[PDB]
Order: sequence, then structure tokens, then C-alpha cells
Amino acid sequence: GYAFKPPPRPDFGTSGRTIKLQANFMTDVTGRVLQPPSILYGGRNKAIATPVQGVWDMRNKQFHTGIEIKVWAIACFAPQRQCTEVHLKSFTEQLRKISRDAGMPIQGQPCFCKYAQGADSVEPMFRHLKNTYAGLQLVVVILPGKTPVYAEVKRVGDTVLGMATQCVQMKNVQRTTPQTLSNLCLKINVKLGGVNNILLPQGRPPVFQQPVIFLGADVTHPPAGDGKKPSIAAVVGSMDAHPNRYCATVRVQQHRQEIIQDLAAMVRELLIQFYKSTRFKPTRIIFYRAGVSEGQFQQVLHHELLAIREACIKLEKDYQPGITFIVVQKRHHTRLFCTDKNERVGKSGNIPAGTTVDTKITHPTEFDFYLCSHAGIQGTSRPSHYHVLWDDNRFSSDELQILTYQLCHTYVRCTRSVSIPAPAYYAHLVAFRARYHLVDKEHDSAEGSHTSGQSNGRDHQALAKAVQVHQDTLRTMYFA
RNA sequence: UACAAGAGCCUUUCU
RNA sequence: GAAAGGCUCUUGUU
Ligand SMILES: [Mg+2]
Repeated sequence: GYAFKPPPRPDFGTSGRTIKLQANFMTDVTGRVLQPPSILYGGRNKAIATPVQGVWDMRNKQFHTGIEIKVWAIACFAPQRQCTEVHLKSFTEQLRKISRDAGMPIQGQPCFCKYAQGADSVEPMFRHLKNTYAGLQLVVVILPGKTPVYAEVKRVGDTVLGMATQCVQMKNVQRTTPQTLSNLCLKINVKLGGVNNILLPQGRPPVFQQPVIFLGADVTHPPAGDGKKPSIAAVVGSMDAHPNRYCATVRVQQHRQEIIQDLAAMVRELLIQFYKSTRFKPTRIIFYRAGVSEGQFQQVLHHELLAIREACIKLEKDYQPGITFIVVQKRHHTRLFCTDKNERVGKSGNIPAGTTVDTKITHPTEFDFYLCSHAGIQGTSRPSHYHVLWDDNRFSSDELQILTYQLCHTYVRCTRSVSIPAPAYYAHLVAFRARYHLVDKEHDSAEGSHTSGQSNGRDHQALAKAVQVHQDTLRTMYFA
């Protein structure tokens, strides 16, 4: 048996605006639209965006902290006949003006602006870049759609040279929209070490009165009928009081293994980074776990919790912070619709962002809820299920649901509220980037096609070093 | 591969 | 049933 059991429901939710809904169980349920957190920005004005219907924009808004870009480069892998230097100059001008309007001043044209062909030319030229322009902060790599050049660029920048690289498709260079450039600039500001925005500090739940770390974990697996290809487990952790900046750890682990075998070491490194950054050990630990089925609830809860506790024991003598273990499930057949036409959203007629249901469709004796935190524009919105497998922090339903909503609003690649909290999304992004690293490790030997070359040519140590990113990359948000 | 979100086709073994 | 992975497609945004 297992010595750990999930805590029951501490109470029912009361905060938010009451909204009748229908669910395919039709079962008439009652949700609560949580009010969106105010998004605090920077600049001279320090604008406070109010997410309207799940969405806010970057018009008249500057970054909370903007990173000036004095040195950057452009490597165009698109065909020169298809992406002319006129197009590149127009893209540079439009991107510079949008970035300056967003509080991210780019001082002048890139020093390097050259054309290259093939993935095999990525690693030399990139190395040449690191050997030519000191203080280089970014390379804009233009790509003609799908190519191995993308994964080779990602591998070289992340796990080889420690270089921040942003890729743009060719079709977004010839025709440029202000929204595309603004989202690009969001990614640039995140990748270079700046914070785009924070939640309004006076509107946060009381859990931020004490030091706290937010952990997001996700394991991706290759298709079945395999065993040469391993699973990839990624755990990210928030590195400051404003839950925006995240550090990442990644591990190659056994084929189709769901529990994170090396979770204790990853959590230990993340806690060490948190103590280095905030100079305070986390009093509370919030763990958002993605990609765990119902039938494997307890095993993960038996292992990973212990691992986290082990990391705490390995952090300092007599250090047992309260641990909150929640599992995120975007995949389920639970659909929610508004009962009256006056509350439907857009053309698609979805439910509003913030719709939280913790009654009548959840587990009667367990702490779980549904939260639709994203604005649906097509079809039927799919809310995210959050089941609290462990709660040493004595959370209430209101505080945990509001914290989940604000974490969903902390996603930084867009000015939108998304379906899952930012740590889970970042764990997914790190897992995908690690899979790109693993794929482009085998780019000179794409398929191998050998007996001994495939029997013991991809041993676990080599892939473990393959997913490990550079030292200059480890502390940054390369995955965004 | 600017981003989010939702329906589809193809490996995929539990069958 | 699920790991979600590719291929796309659709609505788009400031
Ligand atoms: Mg994933």
C-alpha cells in the first residue's frame, strides 16, 4: 500500500461572480467567474492592464523591465530570392519601432546580417558569432518553414554555446503585422532576462506574504514500439516573489516511465537557485504536475512528494516546508456551456475566462476543481482539471482557485490568459525543447542504419548530456 | 518556426 | 486510451 492519501475538500468556493452552466454529465452546474488579476506593467506610466474577457493588449504599455538590445544579429536561412534584403530591412525597421513602443529599445541595425544554407552551416557561423561580437544578446534566425535548421539552431544555441536565438518564419518577414512583432518582442524580452509584466501585488492571495516557490513538471514520451527513445521529464520553478521568472531542469529517463525518477535532484537544484535569487528558502511549495492519469495518481504521489521532501532534507538540516501537490489535466471530456445567450463569448459562444467549478462534477471527498482560464474563440472551450494530491499549506478552495487563475495569467509568451498555469506550460516547453535537442543530436547520423550503431549508439549517458543545456542557458528562459 | 485556441487526417500498441 | 507526437486545417489578434 501507500502511506499518502489526498486531502479532502477544505471548503467550497464562494469568491467570484455566480454563473449557471450546463455540463455533459445535461447536468446544470454552477460556476464562478473569478475576477482577472490586474497586470502591472512598467515604463513611465506604469500602466495597469485589466484583462477584458481573458485578453489584454500591449498598446500604450511598456515592459515591467525592458532589456535594451545594443548587439544582435540576423542569420537568414530563407532563400535570398524569396526573402530579399529589402524585406529584411523592412522587418528590422518595423521590429525596432514595435520594440521601442514596447519598452525594449534596440539600438541600431544588427552588426551581422548574412545568409546561410543548411543545418551544417549553423554551428560554425553561430560559433563565429560568439567569436566575433562580444556581448551578443540575440540572433534572429529566419527560416523558410519546416527545416532541420530549426532544431540545429535550437541545439547549438541552448546546449552547445549558450546563445539566445529567436527564430522567425519567412512568411512573417515579407508581410509584417504589429501583433506578430509585439508577440515576437514579448519572446525577445523574456529570452534576454527581462520581466514583461507582473501581477498586481495588492491583489494576490495571502500565500505571497511568505516566501513560496511554484513548480511545474511534465514528462513527454515517444510513441510505443520503441525503447531506444527515452522519456523526457522537465521541472521548472519560479525564481522570485512575482511568479514570472522561471528556471528549468530536464532529465532523460527510462522509456515510457511516468514518475520523475530524478525529481529529488531537480527540486534540489531549483530550490538552490531560489535561495540564490530571493535569499529566502520557500516556506511553501506549490507543485503543478502535468500529464498524470487518474490510475497513476498515488504512485507519483508516493514517489515525487517523498523526493521533494528528500530535496528539502538535502537543502538544510531540519527544513520541511509545506508542500502543495496539484496535478493538471487539460485532457478530459468535461465540457461547459453558458445557460443563457447573454453570457456566451464571441462568435463561438464559449464560457468566459475564469469559469471555476468545484461542485457537482468533482470528487465529493477530494480537493479538485475545473478552471476555464482561457478565452475560447473556436469551438467549445476545454477547462483544465486540477486535483490537489497533497496540501500541507492548509489552503482553502478560494485561495487555491484564485492562485491557479493568477498563475494562468502569468504566462509570458502572450498577453492572454491561457488554459494552464505558467509553470505547467513552461514544463511542456522545456520538454519539447529537450526533444528538439535529442532529435538534432542525431543530425549528422540522422537514422544511423547500423547494427552496433543502433544497439549501443544511443546509451543513456549521451542523451543525458544531450538534454543538458549550457550554463549561460540554464538560468534563462530559453524555452519561451 | 510570433502567439493562443479548436476540430481533423497519419505512425502508435492496449486491443 | 494515451503518449500525445508529427502532418495539416480553422478562427485570429493591435
Ligand atoms: Mg507535453
